[PDB]
Amino acid sequence: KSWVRLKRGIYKDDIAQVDYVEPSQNTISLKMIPRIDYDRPPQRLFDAEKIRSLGGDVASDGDFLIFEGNRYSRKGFLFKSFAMSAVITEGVKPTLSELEKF
RNA sequence: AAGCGAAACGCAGCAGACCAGGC
DNA sequence: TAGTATGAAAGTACTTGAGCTTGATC
DNA sequence: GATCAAGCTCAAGTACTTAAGTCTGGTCTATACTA
Ligand SMILES: [Mg+2]
Repeated sequence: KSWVRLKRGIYKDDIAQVDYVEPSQNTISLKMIPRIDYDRPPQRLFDAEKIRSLGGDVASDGDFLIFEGNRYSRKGFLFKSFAMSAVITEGVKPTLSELEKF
């Protein structure tokens, strides 16, 4: 239940909460705040209803949702697997605002 | 002197080059 | 992909090596 | 009587600045990386 930051992609230098750690040592499940415009980027809370209304590449499974290139989001935050080497697990130290967000 | 129906409402800048021209 | 990252200037003032006076020595 | 050394004087460099006044108009201005 540590915190990491992605290296590539738009989520670069963004705090992510390690939700589940896969024993395979290949990818780890991470909770991010989506930096998306909803197919219409500052961090903002996920709007499943908004993305459903906008349509496009979207799959609705209640609280779970898949959109825009297999991007997964459980509840209102992206819940996606990311490579072990694509994130930094040492020297993150999130602030109180980050703790409140996650 | 006269006399009629007696609520709420005046923006904003790059900057820095280089050229031509003016007395 | 999607985004971060890589040939027609001249002047003075100051420092340097060469030559030379007076010294301390011989 | 002579010498070499210290150090003062001179002509050869180097380091550094400065180069009229104001005004108008016009164009033009990064993309490599490497994931
Ligand atoms: Mg004139």
